[PDB]
Amino acid sequence: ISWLDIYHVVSATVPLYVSMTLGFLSARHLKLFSPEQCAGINKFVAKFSIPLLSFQIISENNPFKMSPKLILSDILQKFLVVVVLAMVLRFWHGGKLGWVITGLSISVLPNTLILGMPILSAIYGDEAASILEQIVVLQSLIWYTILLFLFELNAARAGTMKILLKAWRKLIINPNTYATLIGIIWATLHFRLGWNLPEMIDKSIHLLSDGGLGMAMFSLGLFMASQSSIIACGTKMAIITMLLKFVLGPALMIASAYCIRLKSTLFKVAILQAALPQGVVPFVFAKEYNLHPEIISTGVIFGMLIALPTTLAYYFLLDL
Amino acid sequence: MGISWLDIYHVVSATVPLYVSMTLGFLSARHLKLFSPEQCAGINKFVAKFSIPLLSFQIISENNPFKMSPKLILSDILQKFLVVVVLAMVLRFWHGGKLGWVITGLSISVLPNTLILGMPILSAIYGDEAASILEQIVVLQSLIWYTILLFLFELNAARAGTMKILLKAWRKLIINPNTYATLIGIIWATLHFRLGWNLPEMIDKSIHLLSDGGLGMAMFSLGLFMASQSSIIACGTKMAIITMLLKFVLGPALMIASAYCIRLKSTLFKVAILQAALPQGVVPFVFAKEYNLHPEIISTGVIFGMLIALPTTLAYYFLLDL
Ligand SMILES: CCCCC/C=C/C/C=C\CCCCCCCC(=O)O[C@H](COC(=O)CCCCCCC/C=C/C/C=C/CCCCC)COP(=O)([O-])OCC[N+](C)(C)C
Ligand SMILES: CCCCC/C=C\C/C=C/CCCCCCCC(=O)OC[C@H](COP(=O)([O-])OCC[N+](C)(C)C)OC(=O)CCCCCCC/C=C/C/C=C\CCCCC
Ligand SMILES: O=C(O)COc1ccc(Cl)cc1
Repeated sequence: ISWLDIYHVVSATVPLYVSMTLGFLSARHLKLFSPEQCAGINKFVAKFSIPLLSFQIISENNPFKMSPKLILSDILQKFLVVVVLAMVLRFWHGGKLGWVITGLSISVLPNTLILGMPILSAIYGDEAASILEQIVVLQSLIWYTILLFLFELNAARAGTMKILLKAWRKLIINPNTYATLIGIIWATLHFRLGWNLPEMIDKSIHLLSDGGLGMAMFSLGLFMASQSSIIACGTKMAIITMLLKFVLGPALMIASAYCIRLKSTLFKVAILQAALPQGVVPFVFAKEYNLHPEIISTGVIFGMLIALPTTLAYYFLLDL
Repeated sequence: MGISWLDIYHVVSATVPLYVSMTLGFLSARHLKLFSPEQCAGINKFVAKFSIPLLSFQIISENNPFKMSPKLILSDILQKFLVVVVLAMVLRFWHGGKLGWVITGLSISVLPNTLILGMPILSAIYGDEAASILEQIVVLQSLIWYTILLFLFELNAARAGTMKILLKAWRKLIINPNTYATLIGIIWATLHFRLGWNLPEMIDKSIHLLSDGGLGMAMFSLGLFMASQSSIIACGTKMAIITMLLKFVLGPALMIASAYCIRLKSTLFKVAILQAALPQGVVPFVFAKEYNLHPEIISTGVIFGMLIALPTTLAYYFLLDL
C-alpha cells in the first residue's frame, strides 16, 4: 500500500535489472563476449558463486529455531501441486511424468536464493529475512534433491536400485550439494557450540560470494542474450507458463497457508515468496535431461521481466 | 620492537583470502579441467570491462579532490618519471619490441597493491593517519597511471608517420570503459564534495552489485592463467628474480629519491615509501592478460610478490627509523 512504500521495492529491484541489462547488452548489441566465452562466465557463476552464496544463506539459518509450520507448509504446497498436476494431466485439459516435472519446476520452485532476499526483504524489512533462509535450505536440500531423483526416472523409465545410485553419482559432484551439506553442518555447530569462522575463512568466502547475487543476474542476461526469440514456443505455452507460476503457484500456497494456520509476518511472507520469478537451477536439469528445455526457459526469461509488475500486485493483495 | 604480533597476523589476514580465490581458479583449470582456454578469457574480459572500471569509479568518486596533498602528487609523479627514465635508459643498453618491455617495466615496478594489501598493512604499522595518505595514492593509480597505462597498451598494440598510430591508439582509448569510469568518477567527486550532491541509492547499489566480487574474479582469473603455464615460474628463474629487483629494490629506491626531492614531512615520507614496496597488484596483470603483453612475467611477480611482501615490508619499516 501507500505510495512511498512502492518506491522501496522499485529501488530494490532496479539494481537487479541494471545488472541484467548490462549482460544482455554486452552479448547482443555491444558484442563484447563471444558465445563460447559467455558459457565460461555462466559456469563460474554456477559452480563458484551460487554454491558459495548458498553457504552464506544456509549457514546463517539456526536450524534449532526453524518454524515447524513453515516447513510443513512448503511440504504441503508441493504435495497440493502434484495432486493438481496429476489430475489436470489425467484429463490433459502418455508419458505424463514428463509433463509433471515440468509443472513442479515452473510453479513451486521460485527463485528465492537470488531474488528472494533482496526484493522481499525490502518489502517487509529484516523480519522477512529468516523466513526465506528457511526456504533456501529446504529447496537446496530436499526439493532440488527430490527433483533430481525425479528427473532420473525419465532417463531410465523410457529398476529403482539402479536409479538412486545413478542419481547419487550426480549429487556427489554437484557443487551445490556440498554447500548445502557443509552449510548445515556448520550452522548446527555455530548456533549450538558457538564456533565462529576465522577471519581468513570468512573473508576467503566473501571474495567470491559477494559478487554472486549481481553476477547471477549478469549471467541471466547473458543467457537471455543466447535465446534469439524473447518468447520461444507458441504463445499458448507462454501464457500457461506465466499463469502457472504467478496464479496456480501462489494460489496453492494460500490454500496451504490457511490449512496449516500460518498467521502474521510468517503468512504474508510465505505467499509472496511463492509469487516470484522462476528459478534457473530447474532449467539446468532440463537441458541436462532434455525435458522440455525450451518450455522452462520461456518461464525464466519472461518470468524475470514480469517480476516487478507482479510482485507489487501480490504485495498489494496481501495488504487487503 | 614496534611491530606487534597482531600486525603480522593482519598482514597474513589480508593476503590469504586472495590466495584462496587464486587457488580455486588454479585447481578449476588444471586438475578439474572446467574452463577451456577461450572461456578463461571470458572471465578475464569481464574483469577488465565490468569490475575494474566500476572499482575505479568507486575509488575516484569517494575521494575528495580538494583535499589531496599536492606534495604527495608531485612525489608520485616524480617517481614514475624517474622509473621510466631508468627503464628507457637501461633497455636501450643492456646493463625487439622495447615499448612492450617499458609497459611490463612500469606494470611490475610502480603499481603496487595499495588498495587491498596496503590499507591492512600500513594501517597496522601506522595509525589511521596513514590510511588517508594511501587513499590519495590509490586514487592516483586509478585516475592517472591506469589511464596512461591503458593508452600505452593501445599505443603498443597499434604499432604491430607516428601521428596516425597515436590517433588510432587514442581512438581506442575513448571506447575503453576505464576512461569513462575515471572521467565520470572525477566529475562526480567534484560535484559530491564541492556542492553536497548525493549519489542515488539505485545508482550506488547497482554499481556495488557488479563490482563487489571484482577482486575475487581477478584472483580467480589469475589462477586460471597460471593453470596453463608449464611451471609456476613461467618466465624462468632469471626473469623471476629481475621481477623482484624491480618491485622491491628499484621501486622504493626511486620513490625515496622522489621523496627527498619533494622534501616530504615525517609521516608523509614514511607512508609514501613503504607503499611503494607493497606487493604488486592484479590490475596490471588483468590488462597484461587481455592484451597479451608478457602476462607471464607480470603474473609470477604477483604470486611470489605477496609471499615476499611481509619480509620486505618490515625490512623497510625497520630501515627508515634507524
Ligand atoms: C586459515 C586457512 C586458510 C584458508 C584455507 C581455506 C580455504 C577454504 C575457503 C574458501 C573456499 C572453499 C572451497 C570452495 C570451492 C569452490 C566451489 C567448488 O569447487 O565446488 C565444490 C566444492 O566446494 C563447494 O561445493 C562449496 C563449499 C563452500 C563451503 C564449504 C567450504 C568452506 C569451509 C567451511 C568450514 C566449515 C566446516 C564445517 C565442517 C565440514 C565437515 C565436512 C567442488 O566441485 P566443483 O565446483 O569444483 O566442480 C564440481 C563439478 N564438476 C564435477 C563438473 C567438476
Ligand atoms: C568524450 C568521449 C565521448 C563521450 C560521449 C558522451 C557520452 C557517452 C556516454 C557516457 C555514459 C557512460 C557510457 C558507458 C558506455 C561506455 C562506452 C562504450 O560504449 O563501451 C561499452 C563498454 C565496453 O566497451 P568495449 O570497448 O569493451 O566494447 C565496446 C566497443 N565495441 C562495440 C566495439 C565492442 O561496456 C560498458 O559500458 C559497461 C561496462 C562499463 C561500466 C562502467 C560504468 C562507469 C560508471 C559510469 C557512471 C555510472 C552511473 C552514473 C554516475 C552518477 C551520475 C548520475
Ligand atoms: O539458483 C537460482 O535459482 C538462481 O541462481 C542462479 C542464477 C544464474 C545461474 Cl547461471 C545459476 C543459478
